[PDB]
Amino acid sequence: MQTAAISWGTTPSIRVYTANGNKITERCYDGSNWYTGAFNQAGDNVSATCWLSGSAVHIRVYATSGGSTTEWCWDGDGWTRGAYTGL
Amino acid sequence: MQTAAISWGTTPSIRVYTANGNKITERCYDGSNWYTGAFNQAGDNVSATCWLSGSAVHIRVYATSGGSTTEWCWDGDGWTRGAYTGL
Amino acid sequence: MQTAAISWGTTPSIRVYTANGNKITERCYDGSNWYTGAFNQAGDNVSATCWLSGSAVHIRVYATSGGSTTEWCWDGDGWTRGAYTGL
Ligand SMILES: C[C@@H]1O[C@H]2Oc3ccc(CC(=O)NCCCO)cc3S[C@H]2[C@H](O)[C@@H]1O
Ligand SMILES: C[C@@H]1O[C@H]2Oc3ccc(CC(=O)NCCCO)cc3S[C@H]2[C@H](O)[C@@H]1O
Repeated sequence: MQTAAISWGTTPSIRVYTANGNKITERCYDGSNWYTGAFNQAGDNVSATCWLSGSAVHIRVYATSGGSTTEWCWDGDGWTRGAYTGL
Repeated sequence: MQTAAISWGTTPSIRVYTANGNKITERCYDGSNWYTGAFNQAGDNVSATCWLSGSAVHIRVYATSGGSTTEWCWDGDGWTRGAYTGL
Repeated sequence: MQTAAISWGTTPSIRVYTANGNKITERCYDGSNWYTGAFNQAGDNVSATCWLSGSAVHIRVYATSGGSTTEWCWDGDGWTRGAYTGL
């Protein structure tokens, strides 16, 4: 089982991505309880990065299954596929 | 052997967590020598994130042993168990 | 195959490091196309962190081959070795 972690803001918000048995899922903290997020994509390995534009968070999740990495994007309104390609 | 890296400030401070044979340990840089930090917990996989409240650092380490992730918290005065749970 | 991701600035810039078959490479984004960066070092495991000095980026990549981690540094003038040692 393999994790990636990100955080942002003053609360802060935390997102932990877990790769287990070719599935990546998301646990979320926003200052109250941990909860399961919307992110569900295939992968045996994950890494993640985020930034703020004002108060709006932007997340990029790099999901790898075998020899292929797909980027998944949060920009305020659902997970969308990004334009990232490997070597 | 697997690592996680975080940094903060402009010095910078860096922490590198290393999972080796089910033990996670911490190496630290604050502007002079690398040194062994107080973090010592079980795990074969590690991720970490951090934030600053003014000058005070807050670190969260996600230590995974098998199919269980535990969150470890630095808030200025020792490593404490965090409230994180998985799915 | 294993990745590490970092980002900085408002654009933002992103760097994704991929460990594949004991080789770590780098895919870069700066606001248009994804492109291949200069990073090329050995490892089966990678972590990375970055910070700004003003708006100029400093990157540290932790490349692990078997039992030992080597730090690689970007400070604006090519990839250089760092002084990191383990336990
Ligand atoms: C932050 C960086 O972004 C990218 O920027 C450059 C800049 C220069 C070069 C050429 C070179 O090596 N000359 C520099 C010094 C030679 O003494 C390549 C890259 S690619 C990629 C870097 O790897 C790294 O991510
Ligand atoms: C943030 C840091 O950036 C770099 O900083 C320095 C500074 C001084 C030296 C030479 C020295 O005086 N002692 C190092 C010999 C210890 O055995 C080397 C480095 S490399 C790299 C650091 O590791 C770390 O990333």
